[PDB]
Amino acid sequence: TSQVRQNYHQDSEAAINRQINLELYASYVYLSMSYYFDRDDVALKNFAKYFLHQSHEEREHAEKLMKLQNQRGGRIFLQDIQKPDCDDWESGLNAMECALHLDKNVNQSLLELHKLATDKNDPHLCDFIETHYLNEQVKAIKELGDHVTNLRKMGAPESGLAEYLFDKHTLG
Amino acid sequence: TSQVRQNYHQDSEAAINRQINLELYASYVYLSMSYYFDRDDVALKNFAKYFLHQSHEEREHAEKLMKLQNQRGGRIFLQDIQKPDCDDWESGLNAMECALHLDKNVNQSLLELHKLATDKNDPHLCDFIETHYLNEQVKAIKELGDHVTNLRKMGAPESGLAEYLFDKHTLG
Amino acid sequence: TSQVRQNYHQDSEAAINRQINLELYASYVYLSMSYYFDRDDVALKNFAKYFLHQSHEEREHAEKLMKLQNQRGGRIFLQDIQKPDCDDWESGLNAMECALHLDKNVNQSLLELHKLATDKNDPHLCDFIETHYLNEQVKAIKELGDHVTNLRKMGAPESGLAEYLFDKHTLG
Amino acid sequence: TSQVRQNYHQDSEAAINRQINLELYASYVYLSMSYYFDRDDVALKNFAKYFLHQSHEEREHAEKLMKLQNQRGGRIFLQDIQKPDCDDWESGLNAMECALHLDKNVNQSLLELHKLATDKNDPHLCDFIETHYLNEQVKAIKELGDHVTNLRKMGAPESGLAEYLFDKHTLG
Amino acid sequence: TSQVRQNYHQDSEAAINRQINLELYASYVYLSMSYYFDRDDVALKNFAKYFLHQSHEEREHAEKLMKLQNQRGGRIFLQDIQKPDCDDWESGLNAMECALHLDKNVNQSLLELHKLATDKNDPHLCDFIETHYLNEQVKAIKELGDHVTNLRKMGAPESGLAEYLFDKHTLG
Amino acid sequence: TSQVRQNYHQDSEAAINRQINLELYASYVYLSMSYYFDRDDVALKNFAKYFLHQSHEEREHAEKLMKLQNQRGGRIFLQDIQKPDCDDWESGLNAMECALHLDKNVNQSLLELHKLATDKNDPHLCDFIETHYLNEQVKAIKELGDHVTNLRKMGAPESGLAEYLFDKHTLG
Ligand SMILES: [Ca+2]
Ligand SMILES: [Ca+2]
Ligand SMILES: [Zn+2]
Ligand SMILES: [Zn+2]
Ligand SMILES: [Zn+2]
Ligand SMILES: [Zn+2]
Ligand SMILES: [Zn+2]
Ligand SMILES: [Zn+2]
Ligand SMILES: [Zn+2]
Ligand SMILES: [Zn+2]
Ligand SMILES: [Zn+2]
Ligand SMILES: [Zn+2]
Ligand SMILES: [Zn+2]
Ligand SMILES: [Zn+2]
Ligand SMILES: [Zn+2]
Ligand SMILES: [Zn+2]
Ligand SMILES: [Zn+2]
Ligand SMILES: [Zn+2]
Ligand SMILES: [Zn+2]
Ligand SMILES: [Zn+2]
Ligand SMILES: [Zn+2]
Ligand SMILES: [Zn+2]
Ligand SMILES: [Zn+2]
Ligand SMILES: [Zn+2]
Ligand SMILES: [Zn+2]
Ligand SMILES: [Zn+2]
Ligand SMILES: [Zn+2]
Ligand SMILES: [Zn+2]
Ligand SMILES: [Zn+2]
Ligand SMILES: [Zn+2]
Ligand SMILES: [Zn+2]
Ligand SMILES: [Zn+2]
Ligand SMILES: [Zn+2]
Ligand SMILES: [Zn+2]
Ligand SMILES: [Zn+2]
Ligand SMILES: [Zn+2]
Ligand SMILES: [Zn+2]
Ligand SMILES: [Zn+2]
Ligand SMILES: [Zn+2]
Repeated sequence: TSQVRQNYHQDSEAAINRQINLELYASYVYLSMSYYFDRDDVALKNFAKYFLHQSHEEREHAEKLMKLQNQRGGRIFLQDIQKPDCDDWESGLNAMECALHLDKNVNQSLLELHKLATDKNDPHLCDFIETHYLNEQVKAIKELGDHVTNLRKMGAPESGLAEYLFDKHTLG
Repeated sequence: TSQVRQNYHQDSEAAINRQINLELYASYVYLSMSYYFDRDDVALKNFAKYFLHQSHEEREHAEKLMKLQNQRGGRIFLQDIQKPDCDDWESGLNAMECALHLDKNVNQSLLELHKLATDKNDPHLCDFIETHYLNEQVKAIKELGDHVTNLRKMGAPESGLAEYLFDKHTLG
Repeated sequence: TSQVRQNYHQDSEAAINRQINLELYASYVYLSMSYYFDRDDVALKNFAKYFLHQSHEEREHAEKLMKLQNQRGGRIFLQDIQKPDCDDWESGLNAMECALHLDKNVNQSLLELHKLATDKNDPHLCDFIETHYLNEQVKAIKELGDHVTNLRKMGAPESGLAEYLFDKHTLG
Repeated sequence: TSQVRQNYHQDSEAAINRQINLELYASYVYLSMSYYFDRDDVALKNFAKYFLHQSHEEREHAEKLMKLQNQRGGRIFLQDIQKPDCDDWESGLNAMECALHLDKNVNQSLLELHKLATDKNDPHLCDFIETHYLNEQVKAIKELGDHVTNLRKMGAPESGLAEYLFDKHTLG
Repeated sequence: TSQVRQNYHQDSEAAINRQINLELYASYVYLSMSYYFDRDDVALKNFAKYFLHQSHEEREHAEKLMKLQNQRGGRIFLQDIQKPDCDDWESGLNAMECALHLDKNVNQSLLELHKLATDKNDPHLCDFIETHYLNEQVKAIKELGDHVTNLRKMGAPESGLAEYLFDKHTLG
Repeated sequence: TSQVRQNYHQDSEAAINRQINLELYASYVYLSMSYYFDRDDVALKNFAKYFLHQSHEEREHAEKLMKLQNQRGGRIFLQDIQKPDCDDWESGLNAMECALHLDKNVNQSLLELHKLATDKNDPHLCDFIETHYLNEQVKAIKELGDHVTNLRKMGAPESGLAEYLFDKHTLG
């Protein structure tokens, strides 16, 4: 036991390690999606830049959780970062839909981490999750839903015109 | 009777109080319309910003009428601000059409206030309505008609492409 | 059900809609109080500016709750904004006392919204209420109590000298 | 009972008064430690400046809790500030170890204040403790542990070379 | 005995330790007085800021005496800082009167420290007390007497108008 | 087959996909090493920053290879990123030694990619590997060897003084 460890349940330490993996995984999904749109037969550069930015943000969230684990005197245990479910993401709309589903899955996990923070009477961890994770996750989910809606209303994915215009006018 | 009251008919005082309510009401309609377009399943951010700006302008018109009531020595009597007729505004085109109908209704009321100013030989009130209300109301009505026309010519509301492009290129 | 809705109880959605109305109502009370002090037979311009600023802040709080409702995938349902209880606010001291009572009522409602957030295990909503509402409400309540106390210690409301000097030296 | 008091348990008011004392006490410990290192026979000026800065920060935390007590309508009751346990702090390493133990004791007390905030359904107090106290306390504890570790790894306290170099390279 | 100790009587070392405590005590009195005026039922913000500034100055005087003790090779021995005599300071005038009585008590003690400096033929200590303490103490005493006089001439404490105006026009 | 694919062997496409994985893996090793040194019981902040910078650089090298794969009309196939061999890196010296061994392994793989570029008469790929990878890999290897040597000459790992001073004077 760390000299700094105080009020930090073994279960919370483990939950943080699982969330770190999940953030790295989301980072990897977004990186895959980014370079899918960089393919010559897809060629949507702002979709590509958009998901590359999300990939970097996720990796930074993983790092912030690593920082928190060490601040509390927990021990970081890293796991493999699983390859994404898809190599080929089909369309702008489908990738945005997958991103939305991914981000709701990460949120659910973050909500479970918070419930555990409650259960274990760990208000530091509760504020950490609340301040740095829950609202950003809600804003990202809202933004991704906004994007899915526009793309669908614009006629994506059948309309490659729709995705091209959304790439320029929303993601540019 | 106020120490400042001069040439200010009881009927005009009451008409100003009704116009104040009507401006607050228009402010409320535009606020409702604004956040309709901020929904994740509508997601037209410039329609949302556009109507939020109109909402603020109406509230400021209400305040200017309150100022005028007190300048003339009338007494402000406020009434409930009725909720808008719709919670769901359907489309960009429909909201613009509703706004146009709303603004022509506010104008009619302002014209009636002016007729009453004439009837009561109140040139201060007549100039107030003329300078600060009638031309702005005419410009807003013209702008809203311009918008309705474009949206219709672009294929709105069936074309969600049309509303999306109008949101970017006119309201952005 | 919204594509973005996650961990958002029906009861919380409804509580947010009631809080939106209550913020618009507070905005309306402060607007009424503002223009009361703008009357020629009251004539306290800094009391008027003070309450006009509070009116604008409340309206902005309503808007932020509307934003939150949409972020979480709830549906905004607006209600009439009731006219304030008074048309005539009597004095600086009485208006400040009414404001203090109003702000403690809004706070109670916000505390109930937070209890419901707890009950429903909704930490996003809990942080929202905590970060953006509870402390500002506490600071406003403290400021209003500070004002009521000074006015009373200065001899308000019997002393119109007291209100005049407080208008200049505190609210100016 | 204060005109501003709302949702503020007698037990919470008393807990805040105990935390105020504990912050003033920590301020006093750090001040004592500061001037120990300013002695001619110790002479570690950056250890001295470091603890003087911590002393000032604690006093500022006490003041912020006093502010909070008054904001909520509680009544401040001050107690003697006890002299620190030691007049002579032995070494850089020992003072850092004592500081770490002190800061974990203050944290435990802050965690108990938060539990009480939970028990009493006082979310304003809960956010106050969370935002302004719990994370700063965690960062300070982490920093102090980092320092203790370096000093020990460097051969402190037997090595006066170690403390001298740490004073220059970490605390300078 | 310190390698730097020269011409420094045991009695002077002890007198400095008693003066350090007395400065910390004055700091504590002024802090208590400060937050008394920050109460919602007192609400004199410039009285509060005024005494907070005095509290900080006293603490800095304590620190300067600690510095001097170490410069001369004396050993700092800290004692409890006693809680102030009052929790409730009654009025602006009464707090200023208490401050004046406090500052004359600190001065008397400083004069006794100087007499002892004379008795012990310690001109360094004599100049220290003279340059850094005696004139500042005289100016503070004069300022506090000036304040007490104005407040009394203005009708304080019965006139809460008087304290309110003095707070704005002298302490602001 | 891509419309842009020219002179790009199936074996080279696959080799690029293996190198992408290996760069992501190196990024992960360096991230693990970074947060090891951020632990309270290790506490070498410049070792931590150093390896965090290397982690970011590797991830950027992976991204540049993804870019190249798409430029040539190859198809990106991502694989799991394996967790590093160690959770606990022991010391500054040991981590630097592991980094050096890692970087020589990545280099060997890059040399094999280049041999394959030669074998397949792919001069674009050969220049890519040469310009953007081989010299940077050589400089990194040289720098890591320089670090290992200093740490060993300084008495690391037995001397925690040595690692502490190297952290300040070389990595700071
Ligand atoms: Ca919070
Ligand atoms: Ca002199
Ligand atoms: Zn994330
Ligand atoms: Zn990073
Ligand atoms: Zn796998
Ligand atoms: Zn995310
Ligand atoms: Zn919490
Ligand atoms: Zn929580
Ligand atoms: Zn209008
Ligand atoms: Zn306004
Ligand atoms: Zn109605
Ligand atoms: Zn209008
Ligand atoms: Zn006219
Ligand atoms: Zn006319
Ligand atoms: Zn509000
Ligand atoms: Zn607004
Ligand atoms: Zn009504
Ligand atoms: Zn309010
Ligand atoms: Zn919470
Ligand atoms: Zn809560
Ligand atoms: Zn503290
Ligand atoms: Zn301070
Ligand atoms: Zn004691
Ligand atoms: Zn502390
Ligand atoms: Zn809470
Ligand atoms: Zn809490
Ligand atoms: Zn050095
Ligand atoms: Zn003093
Ligand atoms: Zn100081
Ligand atoms: Zn005592
Ligand atoms: Zn003094
Ligand atoms: Zn002398
Ligand atoms: Zn002398
Ligand atoms: Zn590399
Ligand atoms: Zn990148
Ligand atoms: Zn594995
Ligand atoms: Zn490398
Ligand atoms: Zn070549
Ligand atoms: Zn070659």
